[PDB]
Amino acid sequence: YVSLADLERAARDVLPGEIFDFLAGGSGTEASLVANRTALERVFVIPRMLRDLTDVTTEIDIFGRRAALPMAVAPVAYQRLFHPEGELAVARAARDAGVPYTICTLSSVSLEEIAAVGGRPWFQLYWLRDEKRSLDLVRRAEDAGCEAIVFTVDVPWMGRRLRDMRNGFALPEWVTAANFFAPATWESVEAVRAHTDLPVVLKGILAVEDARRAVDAGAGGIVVSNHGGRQLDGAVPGIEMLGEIVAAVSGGCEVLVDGGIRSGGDVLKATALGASAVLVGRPVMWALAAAGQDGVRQLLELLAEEVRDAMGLAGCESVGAARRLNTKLGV
Amino acid sequence: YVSLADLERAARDVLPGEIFDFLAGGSGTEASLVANRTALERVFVIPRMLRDLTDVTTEIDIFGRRAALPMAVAPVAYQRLFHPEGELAVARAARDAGVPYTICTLSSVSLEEIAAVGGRPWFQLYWLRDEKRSLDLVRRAEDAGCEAIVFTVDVPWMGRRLRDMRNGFALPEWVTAANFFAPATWESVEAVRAHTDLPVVLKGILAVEDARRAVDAGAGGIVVSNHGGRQLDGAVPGIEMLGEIVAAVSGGCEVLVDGGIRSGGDVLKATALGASAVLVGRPVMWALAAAGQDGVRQLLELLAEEVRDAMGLAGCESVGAARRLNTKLGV
Amino acid sequence: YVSLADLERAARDVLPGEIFDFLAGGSGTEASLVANRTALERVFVIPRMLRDLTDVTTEIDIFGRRAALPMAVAPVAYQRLFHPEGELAVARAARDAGVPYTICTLSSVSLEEIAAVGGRPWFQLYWLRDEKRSLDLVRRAEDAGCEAIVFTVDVPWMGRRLRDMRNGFALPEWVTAANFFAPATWESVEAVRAHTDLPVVLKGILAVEDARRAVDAGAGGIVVSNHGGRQLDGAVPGIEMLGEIVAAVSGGCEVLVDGGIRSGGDVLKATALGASAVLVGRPVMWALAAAGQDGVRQLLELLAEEVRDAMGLAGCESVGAARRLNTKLGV
Amino acid sequence: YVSLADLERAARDVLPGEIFDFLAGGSGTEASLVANRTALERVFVIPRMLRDLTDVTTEIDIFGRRAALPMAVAPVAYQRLFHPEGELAVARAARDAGVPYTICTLSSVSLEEIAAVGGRPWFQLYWLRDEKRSLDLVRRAEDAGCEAIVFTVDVPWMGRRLRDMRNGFALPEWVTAANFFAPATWESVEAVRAHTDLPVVLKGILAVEDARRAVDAGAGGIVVSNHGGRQLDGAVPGIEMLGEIVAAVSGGCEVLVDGGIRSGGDVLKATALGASAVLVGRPVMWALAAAGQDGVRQLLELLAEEVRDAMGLAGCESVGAARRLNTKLGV
Ligand SMILES: Cc1cc2nc3c(=O)[nH]c(=O)nc-3n(C[C@H](O)[C@H](O)[C@H](O)COP(=O)(O)O)c2cc1C
Ligand SMILES: Cc1cc2nc3c(=O)[nH]c(=O)nc-3n(C[C@H](O)[C@H](O)[C@H](O)COP(=O)(O)O)c2cc1C
Ligand SMILES: Cc1cc2nc3c(=O)[nH]c(=O)nc-3n(C[C@H](O)[C@H](O)[C@H](O)COP(=O)(O)O)c2cc1C
Ligand SMILES: Cc1cc2nc3c(=O)[nH]c(=O)nc-3n(C[C@H](O)[C@H](O)[C@H](O)COP(=O)(O)O)c2cc1C
Ligand SMILES: O=C(O)[C@@H](O)C(F)(F)c1ccccc1
Ligand SMILES: O=C(O)[C@@H](O)C(F)(F)c1ccccc1
Ligand SMILES: O=C(O)[C@@H](O)C(F)(F)c1ccccc1
Ligand SMILES: O=C(O)[C@@H](O)C(F)(F)c1ccccc1
Repeated sequence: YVSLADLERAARDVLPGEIFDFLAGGSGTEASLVANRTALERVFVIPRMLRDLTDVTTEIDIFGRRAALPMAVAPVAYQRLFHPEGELAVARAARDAGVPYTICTLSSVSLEEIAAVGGRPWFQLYWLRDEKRSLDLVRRAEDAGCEAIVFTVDVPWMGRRLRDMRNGFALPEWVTAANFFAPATWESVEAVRAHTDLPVVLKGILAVEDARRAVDAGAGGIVVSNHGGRQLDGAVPGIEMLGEIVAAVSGGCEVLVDGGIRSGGDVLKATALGASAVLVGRPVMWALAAAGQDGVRQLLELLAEEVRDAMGLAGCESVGAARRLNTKLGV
Repeated sequence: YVSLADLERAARDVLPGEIFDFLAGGSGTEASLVANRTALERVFVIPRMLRDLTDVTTEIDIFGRRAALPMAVAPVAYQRLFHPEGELAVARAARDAGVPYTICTLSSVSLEEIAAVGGRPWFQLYWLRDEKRSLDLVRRAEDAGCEAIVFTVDVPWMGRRLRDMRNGFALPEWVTAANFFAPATWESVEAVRAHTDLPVVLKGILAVEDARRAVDAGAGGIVVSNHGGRQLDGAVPGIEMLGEIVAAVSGGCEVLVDGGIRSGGDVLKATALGASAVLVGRPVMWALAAAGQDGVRQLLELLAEEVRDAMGLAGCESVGAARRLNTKLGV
Repeated sequence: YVSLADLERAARDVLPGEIFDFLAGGSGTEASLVANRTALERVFVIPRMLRDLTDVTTEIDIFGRRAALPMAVAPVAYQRLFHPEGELAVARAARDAGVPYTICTLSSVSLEEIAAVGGRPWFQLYWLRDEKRSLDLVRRAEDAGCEAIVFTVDVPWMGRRLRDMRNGFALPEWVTAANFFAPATWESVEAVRAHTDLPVVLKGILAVEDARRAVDAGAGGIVVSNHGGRQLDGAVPGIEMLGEIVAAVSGGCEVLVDGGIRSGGDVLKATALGASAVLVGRPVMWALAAAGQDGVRQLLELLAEEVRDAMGLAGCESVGAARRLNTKLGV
Repeated sequence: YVSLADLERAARDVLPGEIFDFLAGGSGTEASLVANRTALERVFVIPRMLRDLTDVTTEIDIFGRRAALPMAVAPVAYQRLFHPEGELAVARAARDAGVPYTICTLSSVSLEEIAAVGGRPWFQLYWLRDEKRSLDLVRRAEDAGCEAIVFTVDVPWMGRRLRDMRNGFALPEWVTAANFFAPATWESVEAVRAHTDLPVVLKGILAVEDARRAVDAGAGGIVVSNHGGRQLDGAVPGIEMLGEIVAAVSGGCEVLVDGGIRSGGDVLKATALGASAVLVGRPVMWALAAAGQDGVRQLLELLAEEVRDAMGLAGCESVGAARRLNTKLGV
């Protein structure tokens, strides 16, 4: 594989159509899904030349841990849909690559089993029916060694997935929510923040004042995101809000972004717009479907090579230097 | 049906081509018809997160009545062209859905029969040869229980419908103007305003100063509209004038918009740009052609679900909150 | 024919390919040819409503004469290429329609014969080898009753017509320059201005300061034009310079525009951007090729109907009102 | 050949696919490769009329020598890949056309042999493992009569050429680096500047402050360039940075540009944006592949004719006048 696009083909070949559609699809007309890519393709980097590249490093420190790349694996529910080893395969490859892995509330392997793999696990929280059971998942995650709580805030309910509706898609009986819902509010965030010493990261922020409020609320990070175009159809891409959000929080929390990151060059664009790190979702599942743990390993090695390549070609010996790059929007 | 686009296909299958063309077409090169859709697709919403959604309501109060959605059925002439029950089928479904229905001057069932269905009927006025007969239609409408007069102001004459001209389209003899024309001016508006206690709504306003003058003239509302691209070919889409018009009237009248609204997400966009409500035209006729009253019921249920979905995903418990959303224009 | 596009098809059918290419083509990659259309399609009009349309008139006064439309037939060389009656057919139809006709220096019928048709003939000048012979053409034109000299200023030499080069196109022996070249300068303009009492109109102005200088030089008009994309490939469309040019000359001369005008709606756009009038080139030749004098008559009747339609739908009882319309650029 | 596009076809026919791909391709997704063309196509020139064109000249003085056009042949490695005479064929044609030829560090004929052809040779430097051997190439070039050192600064390493990777492309054994690498820094530039009296030209500058620093560092010129989209995928096109760079250096060095120049009109655009001259890469190799030295001669004659044509049509008797043209960005 010489690009991430190589893996999507392989995944399309092996996966049942309705499962590929569950993975690929978005809500409504998929306007926001498409816009995530459009928006990245309009960004051009202004590279710097003639700088010292003797020790280029793609490493970052985030939420108290070194990561090998400014990247984590996005939360993706029910990974056994894509390969029999599901979350274990992905978590093992992420660990070996030095990349944080986000364990889902709706994981198809229990969070404790996935955490036992080691590495840098984060835990993604969906708010439950009750504060006490929500906080129990959080406590489980913390007890198991997860190092951040990624509280997803853009799913008061699931968006309208028309591919799933037309396919009559349902979870096969051989996939379960192995850790076993209500709309979250700012009160829910405070309940979580008070219940853990772990950094709380709010995933799904797009409005500048919600980013500001996240910092005021004690969040250690946010993910600027429209949930891969799966939630509000017509939601602005995170990448188009990122610069304004980074300016507004002025270093008060980590600012991650996701949606359509498909190469090391895309990681560089995100960094140049001010992101601390990116999440990558669908491509990690393509790699998992295509070739299991080894597939995910190959994807992460490819991404690592592309990130180093893009950084050096842009004159950046560190991710902090890449954040100081300027950009120019094209057509 | 999981989207409005499902219904257009069914309508295309059942309707005679020249009738489908009468419905689908625009004037001239159909530049304004296409631009209505382009313009909506360029609008992205910036959703808010973590707000209280315990009692999301899509209801609005407009022209003295509660409506179930920020939506009314647009005036569409000669609905028996599309189904034998014509206006009665549509009016019944609108009533049952809690949506206002606009009875046309050129209705193929008399305005009194359609009003007898109940619900929230509005009446759309085309200015006639003479002030006295124009005012008679208005008086008929008011006597029959219509609750607003939608005075169409962008048809001094009918636009050049090239599909109709190439098809040699004419009303079949089995369709008549069951209520049975000159250019309207501001004097005509005043004649109507003086003749009724009902709110007068000027449909087809695009210039900011015409919106201002509408308020000065005593209009209770305007519809920002290029008549679905059927009148001036090259007229700006209403959605591209809406924000500027809403700012200029500064609460002095209701500001509705139409043209290309095809989903609950589109309703949300219109609301976020400042609209009080939208009108929906062609899709209601697709539903009527495809499946009569039941078809229109299904369309309105779908739209209601999509509007509630979009509002909640955008953090809006009410339509007023949706009007306070920000937007960002894309490419 | 219900549109100008109807006629192009007919012309394509009847004309030898190399002659159709001579007519349709532009210079270089035809970037400017295409951009003339792109640019018009991006312009949207903001129509006014509810104005008095009791006596809508499309007439204008220009260069001392009433014209039936804000339009003239552009200079097009060698019209016998397209029909045996050539310039006589076009001039007769223009006369009957009340539209000025521009007689070319490179006409295939002598300027005196074409002037004898009557109507409102203008004369287009290409600067010759010598001042004295140039001025002789001007004097011939004036003696024959031409009412303006349209001095073409964007052809120091003919552009690179790659269609013509690939076709090995040459004038057939049955077409001649019946009135029988060096780069023109501002000195040439002054020589012409001093030699005639007729208004001198500079055709091919695109730079704002060249428009200003044209007024200073005593021009009665300019045509803002990139010569239909036939001269500099990459020249900005006239329609994209028009508003800035109209503002800069501030009523000091008539400002016409051409390039891609293909409907009455396009005439309205040009007027709303500030043009006094438009020229129309290729469509008049399509009509000539398709059906001779009668074809040109039909085209001009169609354009007249479309101009009246567009004006009234936009709330304009006169061309001066249409010049006060606002516009909004789309995508 | 009536355009540069004629030659690409011929080259595609004759060259082995993997060699055509080596020539045509870019890095990554080829976003920057495509953007070079997009960016040029969006630029429109505002031509001037009625100026004296009695002695139009396309000549410029640059780096102490007259050149026949504001153009040089870009450095392209390993030209024997495209024709058996390789660099000798191209250098001979460039000499005969009065165009500088850039001899590459990775030339497939020795720099001394190519310099012996005569003409105006420049020498392109890739920084080597060691300062002393780097400076030896520079000294060789100067001894052999090269008149500028074009130090390529955007290749700390070669970009990711996915076409080459998928083709498994490697140099055939019949092509060698006949003159026989580490990342260059500003220290390397100073080492070169101190080692030669020749002007040093930094090729691959895109950031405005790198252009400023180039002048401060004693560079005689820069080439604003993204290396033909072959280095950082997502790097902004040089043509989109050119105007800002020209303003920032304020005459302190020559500012060249390359990337996608494919006609005399493109040369005019570059000049109007402020370039001193352009480089042309791939088209020169198309001509070489198609027809050897004679092919390159034909290409340069065509470009010369197109440049003269574009300049005169734009009212420019000199390249300095063309630099004073205004432009307008289109869609
Ligand atoms: C199949 C699938 C399942 C997902 N499940 C979750 C989830 O359980 N929790 C969550 O916060 N995001 C979930 N996401 C959203 C991703 O974390 C991410 O925001 C999105 O995929 C955008 O990134 P991408 O374009 O790289 O896929 C899911 C996305 C996909 C495609
Ligand atoms: C077939 C058809 C008939 C219409 N008849 C009327 C009419 O009688 N009066 C009126 O004011 N608008 C009329 N309209 C315009 C609509 O009210 C509305 O402005 C337009 O269709 C744009 O909305 P849409 O894109 O949702 O169809 C008609 C539209 C269509 C398509
Ligand atoms: C076949 C042809 C011949 C033309 N001959 C002349 C000419 O002799 N003199 C002139 O000033 N313009 C000439 N023009 C330019 C036109 O007057 C006009 O500027 C151009 O066609 C743009 O208008 P259009 O898009 O309506 O064709 C010619 C154009 C065409 C297509
Ligand atoms: C096959 C090929 C080889 C090249 N080799 C070199 C090189 O050795 N040194 C260099 O500075 N640029 C090299 N370049 C870049 C060119 O000098 C130039 O920047 C680029 O091709 C953009 O111009 P174009 O679009 O006219 O090809 C090469 C380009 C190509 C296509
Ligand atoms: O985007 C997703 O699929 C998840 O975030 C979800 F939580 F919304 C979800 C999980 C499982 C099935 C449908 C939606
Ligand atoms: O857009 C429409 O079709 C109506 O608004 C109309 F009034 F213009 C009309 C009604 C019937 C036939 C043609 C136009
Ligand atoms: O655009 C044109 O064809 C004319 O304006 C011309 F004068 F340039 C010309 C006339 C006849 C043949 C080629 C060009
Ligand atoms: O763009 C290029 O091909 C050259 O500039 C290069 F130096 F990068 C190079 C030369 C030979 C093989 C691969 C890259």
